[PDB]
Amino acid sequence: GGLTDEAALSCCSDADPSTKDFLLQQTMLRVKDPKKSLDFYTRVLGMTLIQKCDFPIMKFSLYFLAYEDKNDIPKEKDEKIAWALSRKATLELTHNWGTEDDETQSYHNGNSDPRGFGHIGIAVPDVYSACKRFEELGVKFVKKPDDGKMKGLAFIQDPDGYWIEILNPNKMATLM
Amino acid sequence: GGLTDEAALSCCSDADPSTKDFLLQQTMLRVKDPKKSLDFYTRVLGMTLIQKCDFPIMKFSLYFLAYEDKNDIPKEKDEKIAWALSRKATLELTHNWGTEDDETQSYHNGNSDPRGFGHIGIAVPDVYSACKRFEELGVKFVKKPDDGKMKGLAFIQDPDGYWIEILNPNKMATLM
Ligand SMILES: COc1c(/C=C/C(=O)c2ccc(O)cc2)ccc(O)c1O
Ligand SMILES: COc1c(/C=C\C(=O)c2ccc(O)cc2)ccc(O)c1O
Ligand SMILES: [Zn+2]
Ligand SMILES: [Zn+2]
Repeated sequence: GGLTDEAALSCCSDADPSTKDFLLQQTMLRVKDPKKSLDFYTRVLGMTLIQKCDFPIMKFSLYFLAYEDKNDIPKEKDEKIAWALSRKATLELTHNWGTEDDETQSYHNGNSDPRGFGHIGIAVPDVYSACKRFEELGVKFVKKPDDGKMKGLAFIQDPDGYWIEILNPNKMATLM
Repeated sequence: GGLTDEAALSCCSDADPSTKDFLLQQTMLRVKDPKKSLDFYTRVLGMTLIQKCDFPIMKFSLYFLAYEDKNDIPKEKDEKIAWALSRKATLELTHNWGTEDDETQSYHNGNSDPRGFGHIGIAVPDVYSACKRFEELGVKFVKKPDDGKMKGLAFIQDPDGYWIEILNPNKMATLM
């Protein structure tokens, strides 16, 4: 039954100095329809589209979303790429051209065989106010705030059905 | 042929004030064996274990990793949960107890059918130096920096086989 705190921490090395400037920059998800996905992440969740890359040979596009003030995005192309790819906590959406037109195609959300990735998670000031608004907007839920044993935590789904955790960090010390 | 720049932006909404303090707090991956995972993410990648939660009735644990200075971790348990779950860009590792003693179980990395999730990525000052060190330490690679078309970009594998991009933001314009 799992590692104790002490045992887990025994498994943790200090950071080599060579890694001291490393940052966790992106999480990449493939999206069926980038129009729907852009609309959800910006209008529903209040992210900003900070960069778009197209690769006509490989027939895909990349869309980088972040919680960033659009007024901070550099105007010049090279500058813009360097800035967006050095932001922490970006969402990279990959659009393989032609999926949005293919009724037989969908992506897998990791939460059923074969499992792996589970979710991204958004910290909000208030899970119940955020979720009321998501409800007014027609968002699909996996788990409402008062559903289940883990009250005060929610899961919604994006247009591909990827799961997104809605957590309030300042309430969460009544859970462990 | 994928979206135009104009058509992409046209599907973007400004951020509703209800989202003004939202942040992208976590990516969750499921891990077969936390002992290997914690060693990798801390010793190899230089992350810090900032919080561990255990759920003995549901038989799992959560491990929160992040690029944070271990001297910023609050000393007190409840403040620590609130600080840790309000950090941007955490990796959340879920260990369902028992997987690590099951030769018939393995997690899927999302890069073979059925695809969805693709990878996380770490921005680094120096892709080649980082990956020389990874090689020294026995790390498994999907793509060495000089392999294939996209020179100067790498993908490594974690203990469960999740792909991790290794990029230098300031070469990603140049490397044309
Ligand atoms: C996906 O991450 C990247 C890529 C690379 C993207 C791909 O090669 C890709 C194409 C189709 C697919 O199904 C999955 C991946 C290229 C540059 C870059 O900065 C970056 O972050
Ligand atoms: C959702 O991840 C959490 C959880 C709880 C749940 C999971 O991580 C999860 C595990 C297995 C699965 O198949 C789906 C989801 C509980 C508290 C918390 O802060 C947090 O981030
Ligand atoms: Zn990427
Ligand atoms: Zn989570």
